[PDB]
Amino acid sequence: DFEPVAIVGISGRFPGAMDIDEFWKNLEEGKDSITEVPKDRWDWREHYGNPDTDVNKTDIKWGGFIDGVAEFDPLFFGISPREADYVDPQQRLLMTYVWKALEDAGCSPQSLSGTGTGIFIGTGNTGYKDLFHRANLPIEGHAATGHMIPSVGPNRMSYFLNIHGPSEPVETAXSSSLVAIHRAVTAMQNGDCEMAIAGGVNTILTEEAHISYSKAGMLSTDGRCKTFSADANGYVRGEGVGMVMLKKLEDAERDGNHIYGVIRGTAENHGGRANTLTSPNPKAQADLLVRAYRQADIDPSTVTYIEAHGTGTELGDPIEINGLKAAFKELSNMRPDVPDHRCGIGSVKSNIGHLELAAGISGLIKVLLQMKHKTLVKSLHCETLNPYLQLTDSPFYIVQEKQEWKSVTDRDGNELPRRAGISSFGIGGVNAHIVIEEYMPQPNVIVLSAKNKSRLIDRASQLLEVIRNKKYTDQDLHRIAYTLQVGREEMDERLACVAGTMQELEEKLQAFVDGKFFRGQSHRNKETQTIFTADEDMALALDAWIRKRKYAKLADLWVKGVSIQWNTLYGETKPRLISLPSYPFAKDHYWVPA
Amino acid sequence: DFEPVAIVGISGRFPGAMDIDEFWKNLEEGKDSITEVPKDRWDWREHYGNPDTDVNKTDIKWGGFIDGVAEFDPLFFGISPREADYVDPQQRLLMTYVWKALEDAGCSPQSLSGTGTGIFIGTGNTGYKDLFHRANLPIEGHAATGHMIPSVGPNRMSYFLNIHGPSEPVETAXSSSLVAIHRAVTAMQNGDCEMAIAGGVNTILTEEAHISYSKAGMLSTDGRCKTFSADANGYVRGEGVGMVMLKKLEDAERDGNHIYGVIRGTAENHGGRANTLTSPNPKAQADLLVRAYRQADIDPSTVTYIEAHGTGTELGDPIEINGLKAAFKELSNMRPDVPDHRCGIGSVKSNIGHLELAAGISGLIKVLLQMKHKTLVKSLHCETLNPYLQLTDSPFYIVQEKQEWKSVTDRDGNELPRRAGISSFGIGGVNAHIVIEEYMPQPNVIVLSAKNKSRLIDRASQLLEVIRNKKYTDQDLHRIAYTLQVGREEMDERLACVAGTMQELEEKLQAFVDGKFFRGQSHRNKETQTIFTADEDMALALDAWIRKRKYAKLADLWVKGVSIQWNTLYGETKPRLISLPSYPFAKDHYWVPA
Repeated sequence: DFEPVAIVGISGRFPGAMDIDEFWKNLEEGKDSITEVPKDRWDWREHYGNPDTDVNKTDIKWGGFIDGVAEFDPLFFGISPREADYVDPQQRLLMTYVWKALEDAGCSPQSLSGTGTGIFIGTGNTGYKDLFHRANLPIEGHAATGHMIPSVGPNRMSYFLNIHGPSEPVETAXSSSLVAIHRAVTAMQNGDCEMAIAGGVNTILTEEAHISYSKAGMLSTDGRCKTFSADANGYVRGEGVGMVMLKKLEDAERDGNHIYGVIRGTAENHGGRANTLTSPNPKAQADLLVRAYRQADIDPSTVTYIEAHGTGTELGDPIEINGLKAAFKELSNMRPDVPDHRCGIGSVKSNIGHLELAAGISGLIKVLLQMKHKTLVKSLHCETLNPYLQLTDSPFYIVQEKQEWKSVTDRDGNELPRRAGISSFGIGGVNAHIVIEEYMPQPNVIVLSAKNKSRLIDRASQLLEVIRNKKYTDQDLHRIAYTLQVGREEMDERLACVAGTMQELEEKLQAFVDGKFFRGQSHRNKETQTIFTADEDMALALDAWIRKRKYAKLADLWVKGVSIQWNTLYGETKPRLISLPSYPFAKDHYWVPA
Repeated sequence: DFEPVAIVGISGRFPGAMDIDEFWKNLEEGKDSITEVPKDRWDWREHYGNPDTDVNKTDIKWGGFIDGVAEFDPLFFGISPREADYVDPQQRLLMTYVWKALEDAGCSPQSLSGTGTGIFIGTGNTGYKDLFHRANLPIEGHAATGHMIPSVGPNRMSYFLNIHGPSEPVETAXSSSLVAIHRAVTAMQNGDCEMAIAGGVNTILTEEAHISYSKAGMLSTDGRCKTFSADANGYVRGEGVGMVMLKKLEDAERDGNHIYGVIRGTAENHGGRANTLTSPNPKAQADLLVRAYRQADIDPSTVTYIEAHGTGTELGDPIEINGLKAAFKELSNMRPDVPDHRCGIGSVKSNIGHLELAAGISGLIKVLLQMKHKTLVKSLHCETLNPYLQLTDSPFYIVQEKQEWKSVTDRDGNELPRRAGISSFGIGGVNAHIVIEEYMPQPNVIVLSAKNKSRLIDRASQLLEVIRNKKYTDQDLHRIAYTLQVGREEMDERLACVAGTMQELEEKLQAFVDGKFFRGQSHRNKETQTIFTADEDMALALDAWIRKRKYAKLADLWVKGVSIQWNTLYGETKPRLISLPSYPFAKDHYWVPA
C-alpha cells in the first residue's frame, strides 16, 4: 504494498464558518452553529405542523446553513453571467473550493494541465431544478448541463483544469465524501491517476427534504445532533463543502509539499441484510474497521482518536460504539506495543449538524485540524452519556471536554505520530473508514496577482489580515515568497514588493491597500515583453539579475508580464510550500431567473 | 499483473426486445425499434412546436421505449404493494434484472449471502419524483428511500442479497454503465470485492429531458441514430436496462461457470480542455484506447471488431474514428503477428437509440452475442458513409451488411480467439473503453420452484418454449439438470420429474401446464421434513437413494422440502453450468398514486 497518500491541500465552508480558520475557531471554542431556517430558503412557519398527522407539514425548523450559497464568479471560470443562473450551486461551490484547495496546496493550475489528475466529489441533485418548476420558468437548453446532470459538476472542473484523470460524482448518501476519498486513494494505487482532488458539497435549497425526512423519523425535534447523549433523538441537517488535495506521499516529499497528514489505509463495504433497510450493522462496521487497520498495518493501541459517524440517534450511537469495540478487540488477537490504551471519540455533527453528502469531509477536516493544534475539541450536547455505550472496559471515552492530544510512546521508549480514524455511514448501508497518521517532517520578492484590480486588492487584504494575526513569523518569509512565486497562477493584474522582514512586507501591503511597491498589467505591456523576449543574451542578463539579487528590477519586469525563473533564486532544495490565503472570488449573486 | 475477468451471466430489456434472445433476433434481422412517443408517457402533440422559437416545445416525437416500465413484483423482494408506488422504476428495474443476471449465471442467492459481492449500476434521477409534483401529491416519508436518493437502488439489492461488497450508483452521463464495468473490474483487482454485478438502467418518464436536449441541439430531428452516415444529425433517446455478472476468470473455470467472454483490459479517463464543454476529444480517446490495450497486452492487429460509442452526430462520428486510427497506429509502433489487419466498426445505437445511462451495457451485450453466434450484424442507416471518415488506409470498415465474424490466424498458423472493444463517452467528457476476448473452453431429476403456483406455471412454460425452439439437445440434459439443482433458489412451490431425453422432459412439462411428475409445497410438509430430519442413519439412507439412483423417490421427497445433496449425483468434475430462463416476475402495475 500500500502506497501511503499525502493530504497536501484543504479548503471548505461550514455552518458558522466562512473558511477553515474560522472553522477551527468554532471547534476549539465549542461553538454550536445550528440555527433556525433562514427566510432566504423558505418560511418554516408556512410549513409548520405535526408531521405524523398533517399534510406537507414538519415540526423541524432548524438546520446548519452556510453563507453565500448563491455567490459565484462566473467570469473567472469562463461562464457567462446569463448561464450562471442555470448552473446548480452544487457545481458552482464545487469549482470554487476545488480551486481554493489547489491554491492552499500551492499547486499551480499550469502544473496540472495535461496531467492525469482525478476528481471525486460527493454530490447530487439537491433541488435546484425544483426551484425552476416552482417559478414556472420555461425549459431551456442551458438546463441540460446546468442542473439536470450532476456529473457535469466534476466534469466541468476537469474541463477547466485540463486534467485527464477520472472525474466522478460520488453518491452513496451520507457516506459519499468519504467513499470519494476511498475511491481517490484506490485510483492512485492502480495507475488510474497520479494526483486527485476529493470532497463533498451539500446544499439545502427546498423544504421537501426536511418534510420527507421528518415524516420518516430521521430528524431531531430538538434540532440538535446530541451524539453519545442520553437524549439523542435524531439528527439535524446541514449545508457545507469540503475539499482535499491528494498526492502520493513520496511525491509530496520530493516536490516539497506541506502535508496535513498521511492516509495509511481506507475501506469501503456494505452492511448487507440488516434489521431494516436503513438499520446500521455493527458486524459490518467491525469488519470495515479491521480491513482498514490491517491495510494500514498499525497497532490498534496506537490509535488515540476516532471521529465517529455519530449522527445522534437512539440506537445508532451504541451500534457504532459496539462496532468499534469488536473491531479493536479482533485486531488485538490478530497480532502489544503500548499498555493502557486510551482512545477518544467525538463527532463534528454536534457542532455543525449532519452535512450528509459533505459529512465525511467535515469529519476529516476536523481531525486534520486537531493534529495541527494537537488538541481534541469538545463534543457537544453529551454532558449525560447514553447508558448503553458501556465504555468501562474498553480503550474508548467520549471527548466531553477540550483537552491536549497526547502522543503515545514506544516500547522502545519514544514518541509515536498521532493516529486517528474517521467513519461515515450511509442510510442505504454503504460504510467507509479512513485511517490518518500525523506527518513527521535574505530579502525576497513577494508577488501577487489576480483577474482584476478589485480581486488584487482583496488578495492583498487577505495576506495583510493573516500577517497582523501573527500566523507567520520572519522565519516563514522565504516559504511565503516561494509559494507565491511558483504556487500561484500568474494572472493579469499584478503587484510586487521587496521585503526582508514580516514588518516591512506588512507596511508595503498596507500602503497599497490605503491607495498610495511595483504595479502593472500583463496585457498592456506587449512592448516591454517584446523587448525582453526569449533571446540568448537576454537569458544571460536575467540570470545575472537573479544571481546578483537585483530584486527591485526583477520585480518591475514581472508586473509587466515578463517571465522570471524564480526557481533559480534558490539552491537544490527549495523552500517547502506553505498554506496561504486562496483566491477571494467575487461574491456576486446568481439564482433562479425572474 | 492484470487478472482477467469472466462474464458469467447476463440479462436485459431493450426497445423492441423483451429479453436477450429477442434482442439478438432484432440485431441479426437488422430491425429498427425506434418508435413514436407512446401516449403512456406523454402526448407528443401537446408539446409540438419549433424548439428554437417556441416556449416549452420540441419537434422530437421519437424514442426507443421498452415494455413494462411500471411492472414490478414487490412481494418477491419483501416490499409492500403500497410502498411499491413510491419506489423509482429505476430501482425496481434494477432489482429485477440483477436477479435475472444471477439466475442466468446459475448462481444461487444462497451462495452469495455473506460474500463480498459488489454492485455497480449506471443509474440516476430520471424524473419519477417530478411526476409526484405534477400530480400534486402529498410529501410522504416513503419518498426518502423511495425516489429521492438514487443510491438506494443498488443498496436495496445489496440488502436483499445480503452482500457486503461496495454498492454504488455510477453516474458519468452517457458513459455510466461502462465506467461501472471499469469500476467493478478495478474493485475485483484490489480486493474490495471478489465478485460483482454491473450494468445500467435508463428510463424516460417525463418530456422535460426531450425538450431541454432538443433546445441544446443534441437530438435528431429525424429521430434516428444514423451513425457513420452522411446524414448524421443528432441522436435519438432510448430506455433500457442491462446487467452482467463478473467473476475472476480462474474462479469461473474452477466453479464450472459458463463464460460469455473475458474482460482483458479496461480504461477510464477525462477529455480535459476540449473545444467546448460538450465537445469530444480525439487525443483523449486515443490515449484511452492505448492504455486499455496496453493493459490487455494484445496485438492490435488481432482486434477484429469495435463497438463504437457512435451516437450519430455531425462531428462526433469522425472524431471517434480519428481517435481509433491514432490509437492503433501508436500501438503498432510500441511493439506484427497478423498481416492485412481488418477491423469492423458498428453501433447498436442505430438499432435501439441512445440508452444513455444504459448505453455502455447495450454495446457490450451486443458484442457478447456477436461472439456467441460468430456474426457481425448490420449497422443501420449508413448506406451512404460520412465522407470525413477516411478509412481507406486503415484497418477499419463500417459493418454495412451482416456477415460472418471470421477469426484471424497466428504467425504460427492457427486460430486466435475473437477480440473486440467497446467505447462509451459522456457529454461531460468522461471516457471508458473495455476489451473483450472470446472464451475458449443417464436419466436425471429436473427440478423447478417458485414463490407461488402462478409463477411455477410460468417457469414451466418458459422451459417448455425454449425446448420446443430446439435451443438445447439431449447433450445438454445433465447440464440443465445440474443448473436447476444447484443454481436456483429452492422456493416454496415445487415441481419435479424424471427424464432421460429432451423429448420425455417436454412431455412431462406439457402435462403439468395442461393441468393434468411430482408436485408439492415446502411449507406444508413440516411433518415429512421432521421425519426426514438430519439423522446419521437417515444420511446413509439418502446417500444410498442417490447412489442407487432412485430418482423418483428422491424427487418426491424434494418437492416436500427435504434437502437433497444433488452434488453427490456427479463425479469430481460437475457438469458446467448452462444459461436457462430466469424468473418470470409478476407483471403487476405500480405507478404514481391517485
